[PDB]
Amino acid sequence: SEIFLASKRAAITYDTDPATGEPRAWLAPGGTGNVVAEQAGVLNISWIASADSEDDRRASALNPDGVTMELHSGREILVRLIRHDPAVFRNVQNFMTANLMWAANNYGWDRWTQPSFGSDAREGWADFGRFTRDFADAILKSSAQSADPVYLVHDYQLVGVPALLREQRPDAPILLFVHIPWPSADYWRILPKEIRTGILHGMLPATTIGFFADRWCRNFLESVADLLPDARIDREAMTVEWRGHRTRLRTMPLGYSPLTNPQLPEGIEEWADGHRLVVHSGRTDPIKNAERAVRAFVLAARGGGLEKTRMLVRMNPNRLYVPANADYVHRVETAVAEANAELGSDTVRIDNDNDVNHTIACFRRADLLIFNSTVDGQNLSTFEAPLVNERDADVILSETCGAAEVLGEYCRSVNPFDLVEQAEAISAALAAGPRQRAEAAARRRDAARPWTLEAWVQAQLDGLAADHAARTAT
Amino acid sequence: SEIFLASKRAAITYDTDPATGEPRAWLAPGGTGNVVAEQAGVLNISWIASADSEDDRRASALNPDGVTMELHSGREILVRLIRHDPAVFRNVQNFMTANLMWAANNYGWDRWTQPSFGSDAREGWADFGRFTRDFADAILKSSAQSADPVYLVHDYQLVGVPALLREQRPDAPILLFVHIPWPSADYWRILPKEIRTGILHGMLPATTIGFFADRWCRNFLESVADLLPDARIDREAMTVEWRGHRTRLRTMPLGYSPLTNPQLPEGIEEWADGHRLVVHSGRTDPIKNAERAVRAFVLAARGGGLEKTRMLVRMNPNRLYVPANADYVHRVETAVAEANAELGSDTVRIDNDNDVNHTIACFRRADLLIFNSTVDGQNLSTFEAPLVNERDADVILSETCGAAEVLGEYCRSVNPFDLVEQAEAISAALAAGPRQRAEAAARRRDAARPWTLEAWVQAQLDGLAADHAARTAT
Ligand SMILES: Nc1nc2c(ncn2[C@@H]2O[C@H](COP(=O)(O)OP(=O)(O)O)[C@@H](O)[C@H]2O)c(=O)[nH]1
Ligand SMILES: Nc1nc2c(ncn2[C@@H]2O[C@H](COP(=O)(O)OP(=O)(O)O)[C@@H](O)[C@H]2O)c(=O)[nH]1
Repeated sequence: SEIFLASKRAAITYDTDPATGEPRAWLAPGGTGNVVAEQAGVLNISWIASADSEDDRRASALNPDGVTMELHSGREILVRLIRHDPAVFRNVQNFMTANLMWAANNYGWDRWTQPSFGSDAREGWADFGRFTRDFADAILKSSAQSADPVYLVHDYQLVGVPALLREQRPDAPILLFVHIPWPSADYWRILPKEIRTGILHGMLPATTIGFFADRWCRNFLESVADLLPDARIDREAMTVEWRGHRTRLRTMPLGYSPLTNPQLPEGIEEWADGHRLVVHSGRTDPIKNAERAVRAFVLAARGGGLEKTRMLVRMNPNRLYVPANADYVHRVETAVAEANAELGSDTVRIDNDNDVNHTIACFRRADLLIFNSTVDGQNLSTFEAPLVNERDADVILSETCGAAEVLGEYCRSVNPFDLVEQAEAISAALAAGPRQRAEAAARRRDAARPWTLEAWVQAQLDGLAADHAARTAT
Repeated sequence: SEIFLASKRAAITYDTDPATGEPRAWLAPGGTGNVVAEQAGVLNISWIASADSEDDRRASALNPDGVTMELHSGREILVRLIRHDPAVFRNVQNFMTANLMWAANNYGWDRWTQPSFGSDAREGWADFGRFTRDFADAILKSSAQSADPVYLVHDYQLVGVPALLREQRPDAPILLFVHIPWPSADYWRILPKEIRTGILHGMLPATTIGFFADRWCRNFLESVADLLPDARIDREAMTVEWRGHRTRLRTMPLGYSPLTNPQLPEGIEEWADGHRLVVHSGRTDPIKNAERAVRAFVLAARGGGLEKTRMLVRMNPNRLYVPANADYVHRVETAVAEANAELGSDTVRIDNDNDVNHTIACFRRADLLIFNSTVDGQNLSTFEAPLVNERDADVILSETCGAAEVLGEYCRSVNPFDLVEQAEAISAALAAGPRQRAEAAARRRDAARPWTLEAWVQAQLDGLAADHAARTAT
């Protein structure tokens, strides 16, 4: 049971021993790779990923075949890093952002005015083709010696990988995990033909394609029927038959890593002290929907009873170079700016720093939590925030978040495009009693706790194992 | 077989006899109502619709119970017009435009920034509730005397109608026709809850819900499964079982009315003379996608071989008051303006007049025709233009147009968001030979000709009849 895990980034920390002065390379826990190395069947694991630092590039060239790295139980994993054509790599990264692929899987486009694919998409795809050849090659190269390689393929960047893997090792078990949603067939279809088909041609040769949510899987299967005449779907069995490949689609939900007291960001406590605090947290991504959250807070305050309540928009900076992240951050400032002009000043604050620790302090402080994403593959903060909060905070969750399948019954679920509803739910949550809240919180945690990172990985290993036996038999 | 047809508008022409001076009211042919009165089973027909003129209002109040009107074979139909609360009526009309309902069925929204439903949607819905009560009431009132009323309900405005009809006449056959697309379940779901459910609650009590395209039906059924736990779908049988109603979904495609030589618009012939002419035609709606057509013409001309080719954007003014129609018209001018600055001047012209006759002349003149809508319930011009053209013009059709199910094999079909493809198809069509074109044209017409308006109506009558027998039996 020799395992080869491929990820877009493998999280490595590069630093100097604070005594030695010697440069250190280590892996950060949880981990995925770290965690896989921890399970029952696993004999060995190798992790393969792209280089994005020059720390990466520099440490890569010193060990082309990979560097063996050690964590728990004196275990080890072999970490191989790929140095791509820098021009090629940089282009594919823009291919995966809101400029192209991120809008497609995450419902960015309006159809009426976006998108308008030109030459750039052709060139981006070609490059994605090239970038995929690297990974497949690097992974294969790494597995030449192994007898029975089990391949785990992660991140959306690696979609075209399994085909090129099944090309060379046809009996091998291949799982592709996609952490992001899958668009409806009409939406998936917006993509240029060579792109809407090519992604599906790359994905299907896998033993399993794992998603976070049932809705993602179904959407995927609908696309296949829509776009591949040769493919047969079973909506019940979650299978696809195409070109002699049998593919199973599983939903393997994720919640949190428990292997993860922090201070609030500057002045936030004094700012918050004496007020109930509404918190919204996310990356600087358009999907996270903080603008509507801010407006909805405003429609609520107008309702009354939102005296002495404050709202914190916790944001995490990410990929600000993409216009959509930029616009979205700007679009939120305007909202916040207006909410303060209408309802009082310093009623709302934004924090845009990149501390993980600062967010967890925010989760703990919060009296109401909002995770009303327009869409979310899963959203793991929505599991995380309830589990660390001792204020018995209610959660407003979007129904378009994958976590909703797991946590929607036990949270306040709203259509993420309705301000009237979202507002109503804000005041509803803050009208609600301590004891009503105290019991709904305990139950919310009971539903959230089981989905640890570890279990998610066992699902993958157990799930691929079973599906492998099936493909092998069929 | 007493028939009662309900439409949003019943097309009446109000004028003075050019001898008498007496004010005249007549119905324009084809007609629908006119055409129904023409079929085998029909004993009598009554047509019920909203008043939008003051011509309407004025002629309505003179005959509250309806005015009997005469066309063919000295036949007659009884035409009843509804005067609604003008404030109520005006609000629902804004409810059906790109501001709300049109964006929902026609993929207007971007999700990231639109839509943001507030109080206006609540108030619009309430009003739609009121507006539907009128129609149901007016229709019912009209049918009090009849033994076995067959009800035909048309236009998207009348969706909530059949429920209120099935409320009062539970054994009656009810067909609802929707001329517009149906959005994917994730897209349909953007609507506020009371709206995404309420429309489905209104529609289902029908014997049949007829769509123009299979894709519409499927999308509808997916919404039901997504939004009504009580409902059971059969994707194969195109049925829904909900609350004791059995509903069948049929696809009943429409092409054209043959019961419909005109001059070109001003200067167009002299402008066109000596050049091949590219034509795009539609209403001033965002879905019609003339901007991308213009750009795609531009990517083509850059290709070469587009010397001495001109492009005419035929537009029909409609509902310019809605921002989207406005923006779209502006967005096109910019495109056209730029295409002329780059490739030569007066290479591209726009016509925005409201003559039907001017468009048919344009269809006849055209050497290449473009109907690359972003989405279209059907699009009947795409059937119409090939059938009147004697230049053997190729058609570029969008694959998101319903007519594609009928005409996609015999046209050049493109993803409507890909300029590179659309461009390629432009030059491909104009590279193509006279004889290649001459034969593909004859075949295109063979596929288009059968779908007359009349047949579409027989489909409805025959289709409801059969479905009625079934619901009656089940
Ligand atoms: N780097 C960083 N991570 C954070 C921050 N705040 C929270 N996190 C963690 O980053 C992850 C974000 O969760 P999730 O919603 O699933 O991420 P998403 O893919 O961007 O939607 C969670 O584990 C958070 O606890 C921050 O400010 N910076
Ligand atoms: N009133 C009007 N009708 C037109 C014009 N040009 C074409 N038409 C007719 O209007 C109908 C428009 O066809 P269709 O694409 O199915 O309409 P859509 O619902 O707006 O997409 C066709 O019968 C055309 O022949 C025009 O300039 N004004």
